[PDB]
Amino acid sequence: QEKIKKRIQKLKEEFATTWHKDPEHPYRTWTYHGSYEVKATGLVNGVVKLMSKPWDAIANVTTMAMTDTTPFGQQRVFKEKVDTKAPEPPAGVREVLNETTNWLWAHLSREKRPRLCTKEEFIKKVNAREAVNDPRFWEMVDEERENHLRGECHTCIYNMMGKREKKPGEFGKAKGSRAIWFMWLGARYLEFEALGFLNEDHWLSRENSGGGVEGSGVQKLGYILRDIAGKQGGKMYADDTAGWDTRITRTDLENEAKVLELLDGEHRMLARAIIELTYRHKVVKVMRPAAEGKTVMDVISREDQRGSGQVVTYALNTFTNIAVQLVRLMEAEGVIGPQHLEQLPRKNKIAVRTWLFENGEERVTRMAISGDDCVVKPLDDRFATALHFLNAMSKVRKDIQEWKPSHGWHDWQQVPFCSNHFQEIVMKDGRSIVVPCRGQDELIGRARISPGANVKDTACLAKAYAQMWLLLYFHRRDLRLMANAICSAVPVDWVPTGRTSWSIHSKGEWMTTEDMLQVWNRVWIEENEWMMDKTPIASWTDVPYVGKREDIWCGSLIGTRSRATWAENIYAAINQVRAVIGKENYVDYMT
Ligand SMILES: [Zn+2]
Ligand SMILES: [Zn+2]
Repeated sequence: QEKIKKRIQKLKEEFATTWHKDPEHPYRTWTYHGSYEVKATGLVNGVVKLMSKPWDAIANVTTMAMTDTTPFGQQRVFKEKVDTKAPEPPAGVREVLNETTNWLWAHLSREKRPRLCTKEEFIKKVNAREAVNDPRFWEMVDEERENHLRGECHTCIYNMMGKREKKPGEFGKAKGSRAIWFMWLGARYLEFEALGFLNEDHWLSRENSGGGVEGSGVQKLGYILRDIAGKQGGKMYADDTAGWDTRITRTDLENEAKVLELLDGEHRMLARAIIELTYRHKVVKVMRPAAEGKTVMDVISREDQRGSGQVVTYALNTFTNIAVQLVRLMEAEGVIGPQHLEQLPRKNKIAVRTWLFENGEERVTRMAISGDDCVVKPLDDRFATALHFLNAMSKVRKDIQEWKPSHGWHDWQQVPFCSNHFQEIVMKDGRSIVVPCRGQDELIGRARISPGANVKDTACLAKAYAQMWLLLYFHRRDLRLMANAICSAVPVDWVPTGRTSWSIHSKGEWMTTEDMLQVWNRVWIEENEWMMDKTPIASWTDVPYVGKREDIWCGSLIGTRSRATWAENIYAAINQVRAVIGKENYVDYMT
């Protein structure tokens, strides 16, 4: 309307050559500005492939893909999951959220105090690299800061790279499609400068937030879910929101926007621009197929949507979701009902504020909130039908009838949270650990996919995944044999590279050359605050597995002929990989 002028013009200028206006574009909730012609931008780890021969016949592994940066996919994901708008909740609900979000910010700001982020802090985090080392780049930033301080935005533009899509089905919760947003690195230092304190100071850490899990490693999440289960109450609920990022309302954004009321002076002016000029009023570049197999880049805008692809995407999403789960708790406890949806009587409004103040600190500790992922153990199973405020906030549950009672789990070991479920297994020496578990077919498939184009880079990435399995998924019979086999087939002095997971709970303790038995012992015994007897483990043969029955359910191939042949001919596979990579220092870990 007014704030997006500076960015549209700069775009028209840069590509005035092939710039044209309005092919029969399909945008409905996005104001169309124009398009321009561009080069379209539309991968197997041999080592893991060689060590996982039985899984060559498994469709879920061989047919795996979740990447789509292709212009065709960019249009597909934008139309169905980005070109969509959630209706605003009625006046009553909006008011209930107001009280709830107010209480939460106060609770987050009880001890921690906000702060601007620094240039050195940004650079320290990165280790693009050859960009931050150029002082010439930082002048461009300095100009933009003054534009923000002036109340204008010039270069901060989102680019819709592609789609992330989980093939629905058996092993994991069917996550819908999501859009992948990348931006100019300069825009990343900004926003981080203004709002990075939420992440860097762990504002939504479990200590500070009570319900969140920011900073907790994926190995910690299991125990956390157990503490929740340890509390008195009904069944444990974990309802997924149907396309969370797509159903963030303007009402919620305003409540999230209450950060500004916690900032002083120049800090607020920098952040005010980020939220209003960059978050609220967006400008997005997206590819689109046209003519005779040619691809153009569209430029569009939208003003009442947060969506995704920001530095605090996780931080805010965690926050709002907590507030949401609190509201649902209130409906479930009888504080509020369907009558107060349209208009909230003050008589009830007070009961809300009283509830948050008195019970909020306890209720929040019955939660496990990591972004859109949520697990809640309410007082009673009345929670299952408390949907009136939930559906009103447009946080409609996925894969269920709009008004069908929610599904709860009696066994916390079956509760899905952050792409895993969590099993408690008893070690050989009598002690017990709570380990993460997930579809093995998915795990091996993701190991098979290499983004690079280099043997060492491939073999290090293979050793990367392998050593991850030893630390987290050692309890899976196939994965432990395959990891030890891969490590044994990769030069012992080679340092793991690349990333094995995108989950924010993946710390990367395995990205080392250290003996993983030490690292395991470090993570699961020494630093594991739920392990009282700190007695170290001597060897892997003391490190427990899950039950066979449980393992096969979760995708194991044990007790099959094809795997059995593979396990006893594992050495042949190792000797091949060694012979291909070449003369280096190898170690036999298969003992
Ligand atoms: Zn800007
Ligand atoms: Zn499992």
